[PDB]
Amino acid sequence: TNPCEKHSCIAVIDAGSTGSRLHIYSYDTDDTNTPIHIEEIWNKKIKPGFASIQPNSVTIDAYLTMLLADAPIHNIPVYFYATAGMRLLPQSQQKKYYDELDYWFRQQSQWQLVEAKTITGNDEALFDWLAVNYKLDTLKSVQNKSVGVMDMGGASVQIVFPMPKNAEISKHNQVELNIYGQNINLYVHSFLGLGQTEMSHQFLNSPSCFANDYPLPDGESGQGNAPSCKEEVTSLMNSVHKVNQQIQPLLALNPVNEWYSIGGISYLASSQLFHFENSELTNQSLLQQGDNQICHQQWDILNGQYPDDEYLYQYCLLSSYYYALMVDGYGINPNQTIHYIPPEQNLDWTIGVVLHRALE
Amino acid sequence: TNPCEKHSCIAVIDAGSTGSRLHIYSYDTDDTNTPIHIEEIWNKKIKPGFASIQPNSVTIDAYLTMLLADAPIHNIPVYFYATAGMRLLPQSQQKKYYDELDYWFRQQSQWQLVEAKTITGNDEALFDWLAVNYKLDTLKSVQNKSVGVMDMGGASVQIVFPMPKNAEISKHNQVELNIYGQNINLYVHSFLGLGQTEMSHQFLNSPSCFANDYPLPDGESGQGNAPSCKEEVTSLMNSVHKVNQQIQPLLALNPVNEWYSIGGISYLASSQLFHFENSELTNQSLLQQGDNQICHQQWDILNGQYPDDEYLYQYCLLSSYYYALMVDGYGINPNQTIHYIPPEQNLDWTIGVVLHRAL
Ligand SMILES: O=c1ccn([C@@H]2O[C@H](COP(=O)(O)OP(=O)(O)NP(=O)(O)O)[C@@H](O)[C@H]2O)c(=O)[nH]1
Ligand SMILES: O=c1ccn([C@@H]2O[C@H](COP(=O)(O)OP(=O)(O)NP(=O)(O)O)[C@@H](O)[C@H]2O)c(=O)[nH]1
Ligand SMILES: [Cl-]
Ligand SMILES: [Cl-]
Ligand SMILES: [Cl-]
Ligand SMILES: [Mg+2]
Ligand SMILES: [Mg+2]
Repeated sequence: TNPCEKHSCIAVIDAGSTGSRLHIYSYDTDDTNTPIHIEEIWNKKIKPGFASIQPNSVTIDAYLTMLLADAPIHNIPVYFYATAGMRLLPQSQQKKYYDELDYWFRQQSQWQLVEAKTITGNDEALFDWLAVNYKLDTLKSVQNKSVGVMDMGGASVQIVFPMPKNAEISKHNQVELNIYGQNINLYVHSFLGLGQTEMSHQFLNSPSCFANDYPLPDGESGQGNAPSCKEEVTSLMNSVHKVNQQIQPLLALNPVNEWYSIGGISYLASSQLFHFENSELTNQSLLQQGDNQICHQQWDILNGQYPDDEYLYQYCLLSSYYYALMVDGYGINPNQTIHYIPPEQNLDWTIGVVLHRALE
Repeated sequence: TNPCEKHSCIAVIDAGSTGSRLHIYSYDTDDTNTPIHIEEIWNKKIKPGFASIQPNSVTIDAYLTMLLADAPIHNIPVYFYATAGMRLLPQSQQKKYYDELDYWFRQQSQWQLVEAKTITGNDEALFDWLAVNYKLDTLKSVQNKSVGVMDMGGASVQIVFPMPKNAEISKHNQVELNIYGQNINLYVHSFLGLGQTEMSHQFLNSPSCFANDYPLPDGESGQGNAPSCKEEVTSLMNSVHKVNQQIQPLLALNPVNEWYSIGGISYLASSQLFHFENSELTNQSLLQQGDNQICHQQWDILNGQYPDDEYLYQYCLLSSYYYALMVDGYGINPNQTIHYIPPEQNLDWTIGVVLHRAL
């Protein structure tokens, strides 16, 4: 069956720093003119990130072909929204990618490209919050409790939580959201360069951040120690990006009742090396487990034991970095529960585009 | 017509983080078979960096074909040496690139691949110093003054200068070489992640680092202020990387009389926006000129005044960064002369390979 003959469908592509994800969503619309019954009918994920590849015709064609060709329905509107991988590039370079992408869509007749563009980290943060709250079913009715969302990406990280309008804070970090007939005010922030790829490029020669005897590029050996690695990463969070000074005073005044994390942290928390129950973690436990299971283990043995985890070599660093970000940066308690969403649910920010077509 | 019929020839590829450069050099050798009379007989530069492309046989074949095919001579030894762009990747990912590259070279019968590898930052630094001193004609005789070299690349930066052999400092950052009958002892260091591209990814939403009204990725506006941007970059140099604690004590004990800078800084210093005499800058003058002529300008207007410069938008950040690195990191006096080499001279570290493989 094609659901799109009886329900509205659109395609939304998350063109993220590490890869692109096509989603086709079916949905209906209610009397407030808001989508309801949003269902993902198709997903395809490819690597590497769109902004990583040579912006020539042959390369872009192979990539877009790989992403789209085998989709079960093509005669629908397409939203191509890139995030921090593209925001790392000069605007003149991004234009080369979008001109090639526009050309590609012009050479076929089925997909109807509505928009292709780089969205800001603040737009991405809004979509992050909408996507999680749609899955929680907390959008249709006014909530008594405060839901905070973090998106732990490769090139940027987002934090977003309810906060009344504040005249002392940049208009860019505040959004007023009207959805299902309710008004929601949110604080949004994205930290470009603090996603896990970009952050890691500052610590590749830090022995404390790699498993024992991991070969660092400078010829020294890993000698993992999560608390020590964490203190190194905290200097990038706070001395450089001032995460603490920006975020902590706001969260102190606008406490969050429930935290949800999406993005790459869900793959780490779900890996064989870790144990968490109920799809939730705490920072204390994530740092301890990373320390015990990776930082203080022998690299060759670990590499041979988990030959499928192409991210394994960074697990000591990532466990340390997530703690630095959430605890030292955002000021979240080490023993505070953080919910994460199984990666197999495909929950990125793209549901937020279905719900909310404007950009700020 | 045929420069390799009467001279030895070698190809050296700098597979750098932002692009690859094929050099073919002709040379003679002296009584010890050390190269002399090194002349660049071919240069070709392509983008992007090898370590950024998809590591499959079709992509790699196109990239190597673009880099190599039109070279005027092919039946010579080739070194393919990658630097910090490849160092950013774990060995498992690098292996995919070198296995494909090894296959591509086995498939043809003109080029004579000697080595394709990621060189260490310390070897890169050693080649940086040899290349510059070869061109200054300072290697033939024992210098009564210290020449220091900085290579300001895209993913790492190197610093290298004379330091007598000692038991105070780790053997890891000390190199000894014998060339043209003299013994030379150097301190070498490379800082991965502090090259310009990697550093810049931490400051793209910093208004102080861009011209007024430049559109930052987050939607805010540039509001350039080089001293402010410089203090931001300094926090990365010293609070995170501890450049100052690693380098300053050693330069205090081993002062450098003349500094030479290579890598991407030469393009910045050579641009139309800056006025330096005698192909030398000072850090204070670089910061002041970037502050006045880019940071404090209205971006749309400045971009229209200099419309053929795709790199201009980053000059407020880069002038701030270089001051942060050299002055706040290395401890160089802000008024000390730093020589730069005109970019048309194609002076990267590759002449160091020609020299060192014969030692
Ligand atoms: O199978 C996987 C796939 C990804 N990962 C991790 O997820 C990270 C990518 O997280 P993500 O997909 O949320 O980031 P992204 O590509 O959307 N990046 P951004 O949102 O554009 O910044 C990787 O860097 C790696 O750490 C795994 O551990 N295992
Ligand atoms: O024509 C050019 C080419 C490059 N550039 C600048 O030089 C920078 C690259 O400097 P480089 O060649 O020394 O770096 P690299 O590729 O060798 N990097 P690494 O040495 O591998 O770390 C670019 O990022 C760009 O800012 C120009 O300004 N003009
Ligand atoms: Cl290194
Ligand atoms: Cl590519
Ligand atoms: Cl942003
Ligand atoms: Mg993402
Ligand atoms: Mg270089």
